[PDB]
Amino acid sequence: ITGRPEWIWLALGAALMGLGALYFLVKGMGVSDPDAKKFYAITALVPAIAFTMYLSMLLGYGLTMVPFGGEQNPIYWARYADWLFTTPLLLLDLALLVDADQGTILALVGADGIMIGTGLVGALTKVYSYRFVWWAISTAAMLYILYVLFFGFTSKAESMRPEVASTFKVLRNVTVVLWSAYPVVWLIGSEGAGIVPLNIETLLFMVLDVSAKVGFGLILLRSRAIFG
Ligand SMILES: *C/C=C(C)/C=C/C=C(C)/C=C/C1=C(C)CCCC1(C)C
Ligand SMILES: CCCCCCCC/C=C\CCCCCCCC(=O)O
Ligand SMILES: CCCCCCCCCCCCCCCCCCCC
Ligand SMILES: CCCCCC
Ligand SMILES: CCCCCC
Ligand SMILES: CCCCCC
Ligand SMILES: [Ar]
Ligand SMILES: [Ar]
Ligand SMILES: [Ar]
Ligand SMILES: [Ar]
Ligand SMILES: [Ar]
Ligand SMILES: [Ar]
Ligand SMILES: [Ar]
Ligand SMILES: [Ar]
Ligand SMILES: [Ar]
Ligand SMILES: [Ar]
Ligand SMILES: [Ar]
Ligand SMILES: [Ar]
Ligand SMILES: [Ar]
Ligand SMILES: [Ar]
Ligand SMILES: [Ar]
Ligand SMILES: [Ar]
Ligand SMILES: [Ar]
Ligand SMILES: [Ar]
Ligand SMILES: [Ar]
Ligand SMILES: [Ar]
Ligand SMILES: [Ar]
Ligand SMILES: [Ar]
Ligand SMILES: [Ar]
Ligand SMILES: [Ar]
Ligand SMILES: [Ar]
Ligand SMILES: [Ar]
Ligand SMILES: [Ar]
Ligand SMILES: [Ar]
Ligand SMILES: [Ar]
Ligand SMILES: [Ar]
Ligand SMILES: [Ar]
Ligand SMILES: [Ar]
Ligand SMILES: [Ar]
Ligand SMILES: [Ar]
Ligand SMILES: [Ar]
Ligand SMILES: [Ar]
Ligand SMILES: [Ar]
Ligand SMILES: [Ar]
Ligand SMILES: [Ar]
Ligand SMILES: [Ar]
Ligand SMILES: [Ar]
Ligand SMILES: [Ar]
Ligand SMILES: [Ar]
Repeated sequence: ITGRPEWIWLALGAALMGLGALYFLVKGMGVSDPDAKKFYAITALVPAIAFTMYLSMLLGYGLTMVPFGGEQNPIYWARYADWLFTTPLLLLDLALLVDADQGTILALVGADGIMIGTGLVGALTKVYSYRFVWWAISTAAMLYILYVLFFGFTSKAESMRPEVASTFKVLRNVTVVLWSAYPVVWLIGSEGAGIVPLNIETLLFMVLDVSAKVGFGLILLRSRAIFG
């Protein structure tokens, strides 16, 4: 396990997620506003879940072998378990910031479930070509989410106080850039066409994940917009 080349990036991912979760909780000790406390709770829980799943993978859990394209391919399914919980919590941060209605929230959570679930089905698919049909459906669900965030949530944010619009657009921009990278990493890595080896795929997802959880969280929790 400790010899597998990806182990170094799983270990670092665990350390950075754990520290980010602790940082957000320590920062939240100085906060009593009820609205602000909801953002601190969501935003600390996200890297705490990722910490748990990075540690699981480092310790040899969350791994399966899938046959396709000639070979036995190691697939870390625990990555998809992390993202199944953490992606909707990050969307919930944005929904709470713009005061989205319950139906919009439901719709985003369902699309996010489609995105991550069809991702995992593709990752486990034993016929090389059908893997990419699942990837395309996953990617269309991502594009739907980003359309709702970029156009719908921006319109809602612009009807609110300027501090909300200002913070929402920065987070919106970060989300579009970072989320859009994931399907590309999947295509090039050991789960897709195998252009780069698993250790590089793991490093790329680790950087995206720390950016999309700790980076995103630092932007949100430093803002005045979270105070009611
Ligand atoms: C904390 C981690 C975050 C923000 C992770 C985001 C993950 C995605 C946007 C993943 C999307 C994928 C596709 C659109 C297609 C292929 C499979 C996925 C799941 C990697
Ligand atoms: C600039 C980033 C936009 C990201 C969100 C959209 C993701 C892709 C999904 C569907 C394409 C939508 C086309 C919208 C055209 C622009 C319309 C406008 O600016 O008013
Ligand atoms: C041969 C490989 C050389 C390894 C270089 C060492 C790199 C270690 C750190 C990589 C960066 C990991 C974290 C990046 C997150 C970026 C955004 C953080 C938001 C606060
Ligand atoms: C293919 C999904 C994009 C979203 C357009 C509303
Ligand atoms: C993405 C880095 C966070 C900085 C917040 C101003
Ligand atoms: C105003 C904060 C900018 C952060 C972008 C990474
Ligand atoms: Ar380590
Ligand atoms: Ar490490
Ligand atoms: Ar580490
Ligand atoms: Ar803490
Ligand atoms: Ar906690
Ligand atoms: Ar929470
Ligand atoms: Ar957790
Ligand atoms: Ar977890
Ligand atoms: Ar786990
Ligand atoms: Ar575990
Ligand atoms: Ar696991
Ligand atoms: Ar999943
Ligand atoms: Ar899963
Ligand atoms: Ar799990
Ligand atoms: Ar999880
Ligand atoms: Ar969870
Ligand atoms: Ar998000
Ligand atoms: Ar949401
Ligand atoms: Ar909205
Ligand atoms: Ar929606
Ligand atoms: Ar819904
Ligand atoms: Ar949606
Ligand atoms: Ar749902
Ligand atoms: Ar969807
Ligand atoms: Ar979900
Ligand atoms: Ar494809
Ligand atoms: Ar996929
Ligand atoms: Ar977005
Ligand atoms: Ar950005
Ligand atoms: Ar970004
Ligand atoms: Ar990126
Ligand atoms: Ar970036
Ligand atoms: Ar994309
Ligand atoms: Ar892209
Ligand atoms: Ar893509
Ligand atoms: Ar993945
Ligand atoms: Ar590729
Ligand atoms: Ar990976
Ligand atoms: Ar990256
Ligand atoms: Ar990287
Ligand atoms: Ar990044
Ligand atoms: Ar960020
Ligand atoms: Ar913070």
